[PDB]
Order: sequence, then structure tokens, then C-alpha cells
Amino acid sequence: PVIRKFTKKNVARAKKKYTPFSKRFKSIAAIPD
DNA sequence: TGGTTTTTATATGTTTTGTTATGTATTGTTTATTTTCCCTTGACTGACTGACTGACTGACTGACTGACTGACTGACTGACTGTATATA
Repeated sequence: PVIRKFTKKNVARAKKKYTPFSKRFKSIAAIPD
């Protein structure tokens, strides 16, 4: 029923992440080398 | 435990509105010069109206005039009173 007011389909979205490394150890002691 | 949905970050697209610099044309600024009729300056012109010359008829003193009024005085008529006259 809805209509998008303007289309982007030839987009090529890149599979790249927004979570930095700062948020996959969660502590100073929690980090490997 | 385990699969699914909802929101968000990044990335891009869309549209409206407002900012700044500029080159060309119009018009203003200053200064010098000539013409136009409005506004001062003034004698001429025409009616005006103050002092001087005429004048005109009502007011108070000159009392006047003349009839009338007021005191005096004699004339006269009525009331008072004596001389007189008559009778017992």
C-alpha cells in the first residue's frame, strides 16, 4: 500500500561493521595480545 | 536454551532558502551663468470730512395788567323803650 517517495536499488551497501574493537573485550584486563 | 523482530548508524539523495561579490546604468554633487515675473518704491487721483461761517427757535427776568378781594365807614331798618293818653 505505501509508496517510497524515491528509490535507491543500484546501491551497493558494503558489509562493514559499526562496533569498534573498544566493545568486544569490555575491560582493560579483558584484552588479549 | 534458540530463533526473530525492532531500532540505529552510515551513507546517500532531494528540495527549499539565503549569502556574497560584481559590472553597468542612472542619478546626484559642486560650481558658474542667464532669464522671469512677483514684490518694493512712489507719484498721481479721487472721495472724504474737521474748523469756520450762518441761524433758529425755545427759556428765565422786565414784571404788567386788571379784575377781584379786603378793611373802613356811613346808611338804614328793626328792636327797644319812653312819652303819652284814657278811664275808674
